[PDB]
Amino acid sequence: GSRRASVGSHRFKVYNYMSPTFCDHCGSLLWGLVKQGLKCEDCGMNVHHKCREKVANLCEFIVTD
Amino acid sequence: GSRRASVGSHRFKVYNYMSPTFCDHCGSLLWGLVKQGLKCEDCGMNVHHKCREKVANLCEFIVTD
Ligand SMILES: [Zn+2]
Ligand SMILES: [Zn+2]
Ligand SMILES: [Zn+2]
Ligand SMILES: [Zn+2]
Repeated sequence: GSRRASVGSHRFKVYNYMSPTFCDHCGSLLWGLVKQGLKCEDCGMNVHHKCREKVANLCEFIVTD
Repeated sequence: GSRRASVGSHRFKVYNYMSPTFCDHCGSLLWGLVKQGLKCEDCGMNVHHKCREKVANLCEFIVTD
């Protein structure tokens, strides 16, 4: 037996955060009131623009739907 | 880059084939006119009852939605 997972590479898009949000890579605040970072459209990971190139491309999540 | 795949184990359910259909494992006809075998609800693999025991559990398909 195994979980069903969606497995691919991240699909980051510039995101406008409405609440103070931290970088899931480095832990620092996503500064600004708009376009503060990128959110993966698939798994929800949030990263600074500068951290996009520091994260592994692997993007997985468990599918419950 | 990479494709995105849905990955898990097969989820077979007895299926009523409306046209002559073959076992995706062994190649022999799924005999009869109803409940001839099982179809994986995730990837569509068709198997005889007896072949359910023989196939690898791995179930993957490319997501195009
Ligand atoms: Zn992702
Ligand atoms: Zn960061
Ligand atoms: Zn399957
Ligand atoms: Zn068979």
